[PDB]
Amino acid sequence: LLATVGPTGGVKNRLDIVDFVRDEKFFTLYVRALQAIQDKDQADYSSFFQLSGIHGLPFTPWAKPKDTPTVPYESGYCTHSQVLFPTWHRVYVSIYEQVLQEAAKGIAKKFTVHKKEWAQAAEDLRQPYWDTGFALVPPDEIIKLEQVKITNYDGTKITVRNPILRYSFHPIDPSFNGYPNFDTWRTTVRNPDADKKENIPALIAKLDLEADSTREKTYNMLKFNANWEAFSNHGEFDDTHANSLEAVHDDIHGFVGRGAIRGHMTHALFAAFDPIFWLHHSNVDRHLSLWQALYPGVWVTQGPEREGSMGFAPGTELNKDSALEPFYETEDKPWTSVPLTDTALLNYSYPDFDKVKGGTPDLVRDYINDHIDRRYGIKKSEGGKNPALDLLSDFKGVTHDHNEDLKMFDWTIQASWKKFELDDSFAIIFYFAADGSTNVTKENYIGSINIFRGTTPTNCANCRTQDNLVQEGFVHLDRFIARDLDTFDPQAVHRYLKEKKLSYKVVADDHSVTLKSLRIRVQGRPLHLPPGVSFPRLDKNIPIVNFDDVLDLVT
Ligand SMILES: [Cu+2]
Ligand SMILES: [Cu+2]
Repeated sequence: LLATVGPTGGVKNRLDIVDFVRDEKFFTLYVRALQAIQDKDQADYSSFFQLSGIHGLPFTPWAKPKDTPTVPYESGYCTHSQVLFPTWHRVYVSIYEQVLQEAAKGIAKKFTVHKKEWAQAAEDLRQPYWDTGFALVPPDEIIKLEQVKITNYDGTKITVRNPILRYSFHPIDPSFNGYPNFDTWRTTVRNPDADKKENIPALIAKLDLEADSTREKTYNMLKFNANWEAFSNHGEFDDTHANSLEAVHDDIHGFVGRGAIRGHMTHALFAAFDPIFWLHHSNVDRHLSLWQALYPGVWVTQGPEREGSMGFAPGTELNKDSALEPFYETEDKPWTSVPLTDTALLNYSYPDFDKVKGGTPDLVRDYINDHIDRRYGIKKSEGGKNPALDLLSDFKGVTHDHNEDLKMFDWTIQASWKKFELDDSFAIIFYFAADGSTNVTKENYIGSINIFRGTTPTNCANCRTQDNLVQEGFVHLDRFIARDLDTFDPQAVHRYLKEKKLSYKVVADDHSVTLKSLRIRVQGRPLHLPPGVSFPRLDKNIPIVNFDDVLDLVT
């Protein structure tokens, strides 16, 4: 078979998509290589179709031996809602990067002028990442431009079709026969309408709307998850107060995929065929690495298989020694989650660690902590115009030193529900209803919880580990309180949320849908900052406050 060894060459960085498109050589090589692996036949193991067929459809083994190897559970190889999510989606990007750099290495020999620079550029070609937490609105070259300007083989700037917008099937795999819409669709569709038409213009607007919420979710996900169960999966874990890596991962899949109807990107069986997928999960891997800098010594714990993949049947106990199928290091040994702590083993890194390249684990944590405080944190007011926002900035951002200890309430919208109740991907919208419920207002929009579903299991060999998984999500309210109120007291924020008529709506496709396992509430956690620390701690004096009568359902 094909061993997942990663890209060749030295240890090179995965560049930001903002900077990757400005480098002519890297962008040209990326377009050429991507079109190269796209035009190959869908039966070849090194094609875009086979690599995308690992995350979902088809339900066939990838790179398997001629000799017999039965499949334990027929589903996609993707491992979602378990402890193996980040590591599996870590090596999964490495194989795609490996073959993509192989094709680009073949294309580099097809040039004529500067044959030494264009080949070395192919040796350093790493999959760029889309920093959704900072700039949710991406550049035009990856979602909006039908044609892109690159450099031809002779050295002239030419205009070619962009292979990043979409992917044409050739042909549509018969396994998609019984799946609606996906069988009739020629190419992948982002943000579809009721007439099966791709609506990219509305998608841009949406991202521009969800920029702030995505920023806060990314920040709190990176800084306030100290254990593996609270960081890697959907599962409702005790004493949680921030989104997990997988939830923030779901937000992008739901932004690009779910429009008036369900698209490719919002279905776990067809998500990998969208070329933007690899730009998202690259940044996800970056999020993992950043988290590794903040919490060293915290890695994969043991957990059960909740929904079931092709690697493990529902009920299998998974740990750091589990086999990350179908990714192998040698022809007789599959990858495990243990060696995946060092990205340098796979010949790639990220520019966030450029300033501390070769430092102690103590210093890397401080630099990355400060870097997250400045990149995704909350800035303070100009000239002290809003003191409440300065107090909010001390807890969720850059912390100015103080003589006395500071205290405030951290407010969040917690929502818990039982996945697999409905077999359609949906979303929960939160907004203020004081102005009116018939216009999408930039200021009166809180956030949303998107659901990234796909194939559901039904039963097993009358096993016993089969337990309903509970998925939870968070939406932050602190910045909206700092804009209006002058304090974070519960007695004031109750009147703030009741006067502004904080409401929510569970929507699937276009019409409204209802589920019975949902429980939404507002949580106020007393946070205090001693005069010598910048990291907030739970205030063990005043108890946690829960409001379950403020939210309103709208249909
Ligand atoms: Cu996935
Ligand atoms: Cu994904």
